[PDB]
Amino acid sequence: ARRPVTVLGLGAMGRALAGALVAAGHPTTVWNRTPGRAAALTAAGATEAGTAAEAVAAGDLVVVCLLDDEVTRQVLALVAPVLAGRTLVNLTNGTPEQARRLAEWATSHGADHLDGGIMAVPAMIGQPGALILYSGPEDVFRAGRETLAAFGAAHWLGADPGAAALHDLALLAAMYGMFGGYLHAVAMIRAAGVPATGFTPLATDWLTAMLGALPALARGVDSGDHAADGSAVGMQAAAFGNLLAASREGGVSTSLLEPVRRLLDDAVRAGHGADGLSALVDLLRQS
Amino acid sequence: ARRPVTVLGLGAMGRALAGALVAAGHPTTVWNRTPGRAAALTAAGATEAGTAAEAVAAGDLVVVCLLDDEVTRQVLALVAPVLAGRTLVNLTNGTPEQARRLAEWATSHGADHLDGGIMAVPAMIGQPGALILYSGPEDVFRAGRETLAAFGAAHWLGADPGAAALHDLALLAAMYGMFGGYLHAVAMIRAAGVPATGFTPLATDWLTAMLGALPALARGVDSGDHAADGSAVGMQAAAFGNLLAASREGGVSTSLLEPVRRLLDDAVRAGHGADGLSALVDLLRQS
Ligand SMILES: NC(=O)C1=CN([C@@H]2O[C@H](COP(=O)(O)OP(=O)(O)OC[C@H]3O[C@@H](n4cnc5c(N)ncnc54)[C@H](OP(=O)(O)O)[C@@H]3O)[C@@H](O)[C@H]2O)C=CC1
Ligand SMILES: NC(=O)C1=CN([C@@H]2O[C@H](COP(=O)(O)OP(=O)(O)OC[C@H]3O[C@@H](n4cnc5c(N)ncnc54)[C@H](OP(=O)(O)O)[C@@H]3O)[C@@H](O)[C@H]2O)C=CC1
Repeated sequence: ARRPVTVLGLGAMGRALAGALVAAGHPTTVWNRTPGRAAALTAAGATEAGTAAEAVAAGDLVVVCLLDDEVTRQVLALVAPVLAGRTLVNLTNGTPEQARRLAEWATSHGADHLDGGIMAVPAMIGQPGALILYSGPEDVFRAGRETLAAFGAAHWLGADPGAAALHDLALLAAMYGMFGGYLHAVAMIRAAGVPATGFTPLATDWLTAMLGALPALARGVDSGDHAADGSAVGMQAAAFGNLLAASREGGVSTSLLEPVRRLLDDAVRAGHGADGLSALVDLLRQS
Repeated sequence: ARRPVTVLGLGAMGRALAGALVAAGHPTTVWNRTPGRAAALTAAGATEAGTAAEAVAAGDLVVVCLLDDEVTRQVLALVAPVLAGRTLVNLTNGTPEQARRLAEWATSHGADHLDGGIMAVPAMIGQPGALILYSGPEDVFRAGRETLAAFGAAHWLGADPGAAALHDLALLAAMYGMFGGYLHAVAMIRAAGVPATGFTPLATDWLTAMLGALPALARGVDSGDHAADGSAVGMQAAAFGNLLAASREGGVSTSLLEPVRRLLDDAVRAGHGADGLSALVDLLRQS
């Protein structure tokens, strides 16, 4: 039932993942490059190993949560002789192409492969609300899905090994988008002596409602029909000029706004002024 | 539902506003540069004037809903001889500094002034929940509220005539940040084949959760303590690179992402790495 797992990487997230597996009843074998990181985990039942090969030999599922991909692929080489017959689960973050290169390496050593992107902070691992995106052979995922649940939620995005990274990084770009907009709003609000707490209620409500617009932008993106609904790219543009002028007269930098300006203006010059926001997506694809 | 109102401007939004006032019983007089947009309006009890001045002299509250502040100010200078004793409500979009100039102009000709941001589409006007932001002298608003409710939700946001524009545009900045990050994410997801209509559920849930960090960030902006929330500007600027890299791998521009990258790097160079995102706000201040 609770299958034996290996955790390679005893950093902040490594120790939260390993703890989560012990707290779930999985016999957890850990390993770190530097010693001294497993005292509370070993006192919970975890076994610390001295060799990375030793560790990986003690699990049918090898969770890897190292620093970058550079570290990861080095370490996994040292274990390459014993890797065959286990599933790799790289919860280390990276690019989608890196995930796709490691999938080849793994499959050339007779190891299955799953990539993951943790949408959670170490402090939430094991507890509700944690999300870890996963990508890889659907086969491999179904088998590990329950093991992986010890971390939180397991959401599979497809057999593209880079699918976890891609949704991880895209969800970051969205997050940074909203926050970027919000901090500029706050900067404008603060420039005029207006307290920030107090505006955020109104912001959340506004943004919550705006989120209901996305299913229609989704449609037009996938459809091709970039038809408007009451505010076409050309109108939205004129509105952005006031936003740039309000920021320039209150003493706030337009730096976060200037890309959005150019993408709107470029859709006007492209022929989408009477179209909807969905037509701005392939405008970001220079390929 | 009984103060006499004048609508200068019979575009799409203009015709909404006036029909909402007629639908409330308000005695309403309408004017548009181009004649022939009054049919339904007059048939509902309204009255169309020929000169803006005639129209302004038949109403106490003068709702202005024209094309830009230039058009507005041109039109209002025509009616300045007859603007004394009246209350201007400029529902035409604009900047904070523009409202404050219109205020002083009206006081100088004997008129009261509220500025207005319509956070609604013309079809929502009159319907409950259509949001319009007003700012100006407070007792002017309190006397107008029952008229202003014809259009829907009237909110007063300060004696500063510039306040409604500052809140309209600041919520616009916020909404364009989120759309920006959604569009950049969809670009990325679409470059790999992922249909966006299936991605939108995961985006909405993800961004809805990320809205929870705002009330913390706001306290930081207001307090001065940009204490980390765990994730720090210095680590939020170490996965901005995998995002940048994945964006390139999929043929997607980094245009909407370079300003956040730079701001995050500026904060590190300012000693705010261990601080949280709330520090970025006072770095958005034009030096
Ligand atoms: N921390 C977080 O909140 C989040 C992190 N992640 C991702 O998780 C991964 C790990 O982050 P985190 O746990 O905080 O990392 P840490 O900074 O805590 O440490 C990284 C891990 O890599 C090990 N390591 C570093 N260099 C080497 C090396 N040359 N050879 C072998 N092992 C090495 C470290 O052991 P040593 O003691 O020897 O350095 C440590 O176990 C990253 O890819 C990160 O993006 C996921 C989401 C958020
Ligand atoms: N529509 C919307 O969804 C939103 C609109 N608003 C605000 O409402 C305003 C009106 O929008 P909407 O009704 O859709 O715009 P329209 O383009 O439908 O109408 C614009 C108005 O401006 C008038 N106008 C244009 N040029 C002149 C001029 N030189 N002299 C006099 N009048 C002139 C037009 O009169 P004419 O018929 O003769 O051209 C018309 O009444 C916007 O500019 C904005 O400030 C608020 C938020 C969103």
